[PDB]
Amino acid sequence: HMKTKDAVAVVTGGASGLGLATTKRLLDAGAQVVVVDLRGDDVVGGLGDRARFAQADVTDEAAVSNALELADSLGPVRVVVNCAGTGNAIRVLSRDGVFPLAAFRKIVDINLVGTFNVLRLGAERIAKTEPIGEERGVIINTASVAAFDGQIGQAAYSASKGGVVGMTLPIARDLASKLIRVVTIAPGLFDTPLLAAKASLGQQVPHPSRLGNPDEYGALVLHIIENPMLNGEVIRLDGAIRMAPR
Amino acid sequence: TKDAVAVVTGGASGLGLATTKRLLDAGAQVVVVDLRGDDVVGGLGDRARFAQADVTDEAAVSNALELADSLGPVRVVVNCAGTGNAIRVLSRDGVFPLAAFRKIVDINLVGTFNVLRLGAERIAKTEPIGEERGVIINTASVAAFDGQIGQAAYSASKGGVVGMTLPIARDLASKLIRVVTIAPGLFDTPLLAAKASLGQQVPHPSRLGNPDEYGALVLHIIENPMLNGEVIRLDGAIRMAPR
Ligand SMILES: NC(=O)c1ccc[n+]([C@@H]2O[C@H](COP(=O)([O-])OP(=O)(O)OC[C@H]3O[C@@H](n4cnc5c(N)ncnc54)[C@H](O)[C@@H]3O)[C@@H](O)[C@H]2O)c1
Ligand SMILES: NC(=O)c1ccc[n+]([C@@H]2O[C@H](COP(=O)([O-])OP(=O)(O)OC[C@H]3O[C@@H](n4cnc5c(N)ncnc54)[C@H](O)[C@@H]3O)[C@@H](O)[C@H]2O)c1
Repeated sequence: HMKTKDAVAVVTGGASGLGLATTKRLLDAGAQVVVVDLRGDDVVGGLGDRARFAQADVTDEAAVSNALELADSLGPVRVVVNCAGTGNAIRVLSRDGVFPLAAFRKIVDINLVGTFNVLRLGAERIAKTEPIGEERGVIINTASVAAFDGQIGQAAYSASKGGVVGMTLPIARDLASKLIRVVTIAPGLFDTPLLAAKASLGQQVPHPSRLGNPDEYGALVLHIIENPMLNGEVIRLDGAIRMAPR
Repeated sequence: TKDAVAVVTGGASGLGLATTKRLLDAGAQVVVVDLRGDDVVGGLGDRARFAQADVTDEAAVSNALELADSLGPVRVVVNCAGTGNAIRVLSRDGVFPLAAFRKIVDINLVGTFNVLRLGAERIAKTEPIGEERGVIINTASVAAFDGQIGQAAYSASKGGVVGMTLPIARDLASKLIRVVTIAPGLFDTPLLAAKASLGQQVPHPSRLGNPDEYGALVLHIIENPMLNGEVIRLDGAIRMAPR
């Protein structure tokens, strides 16, 4: 637990869904965790005195920087997990009109720009730490199988997640000399509030034929933290599903 | 992992040995399947057994699986046996020999399929524990994606391992058997029997992989029910250049 015990993690989207499960796994591994989210202070307040909540939109650099002052005050920042995100499902062409430009921009801004914003500012905080052996820290991003298998309606969602995939390797290369790994998880179908018919959804997953449990995402995050050789890679976490057009 | 039986090919050396040790530490009984290494495996204690077999020999592999089945329910199969190769397509002394290409494909690709298919037959006979009967983990290589000059046969064999991962996961899904492939980058094993400068080319960590890091990923795959039908590069972010 070298990069968690006595260290600080920042989890965006950490008050719900995949981020909440990750927060819990990190706390169980001994880290202090700053949850960065639009909302969820009550949930995070039930997680004990090693968790803190920072209200911030990941697309707002001043709010993210303020959250990172809090994180730094707790100890050396060594883990950043980008789970904040949203989706839409809109056809390119419809009788109602063309996919609105502002809707495409919004999804790209939150999912792609917001991830880069927290990554770049978080990397600055990790880079100033003393190495523990050969490592300063690790940044984990959330893409989606939609980066590869995008369905009808997913133009903006897939663009945003494809951007997260595409930037993983250059950022890993860029941060390598500072001893910061960068890895991306591409989840398949998980039982989170994002899916707020769910049973028939899970039947389409080859095996296990169910929605993913958010704790399985958190477990993979922890393995990435603990495995020094995982870097510059995207890992599908998806029960072998491949998403069909519909 | 406890109470279950695992089979590790290539388990007497390198990545397979580190995997065997991790599985034994997790409480499993392990049958090591290898061309040699009785002495190495004898030092691993009572929960490890050695079965001599060429992975391309279906009778010898079946005999190893009979031993495994006699210990308990077979739930984990790890394919680490393999060999490397570096021959140019054209060179002064002639064309890459067809027999050399066949040999690497036979050991690395056909041998992996042989152990996978016979291992799956044993896993499928077990009772599920919750939602799973077992998991099969294969070893590809970054050469499946980044093949260098000289690697025509090695990359062909490892690209075949990658290509068959999804259809086999789909095929075995109703029997509750996951299939995942690891694609290692550069690891400090007897396969590499100059190494310092090789490690310097890995972005981060800038060293050869420790076989235990491969074993750790194997154990995570076993413990994470959602990993299935996927290939995972384990490589320090390296991308192999032509030379
Ligand atoms: N659940 C799935 O099936 C699934 C599949 C593929 C990818 N994902 C991705 O996983 C990540 C987590 O989603 P989830 O399923 O946990 O959903 P979720 O809605 O439960 O959690 C997302 C969290 O992000 C927060 N958030 C949203 N926009 C934000 C912003 N601008 N700034 C700060 N916080 C913000 C939300 O308030 C929420 O707490 C997302 O990136 C999502 O796209 C989820
Ligand atoms: N070491 C690396 O840098 C590296 C990189 C990418 C992939 N790999 C792959 O990882 C796997 C493990 O290799 P390693 O590095 O541990 O090498 P290794 O030589 O240390 O171990 C391989 C083992 O497989 C056994 N073996 C070979 N052919 C066999 C056969 N026909 N039947 C049974 N056993 C056989 C050998 O006796 C040996 O014990 C191989 O598939 C290799 O191609 C290794």
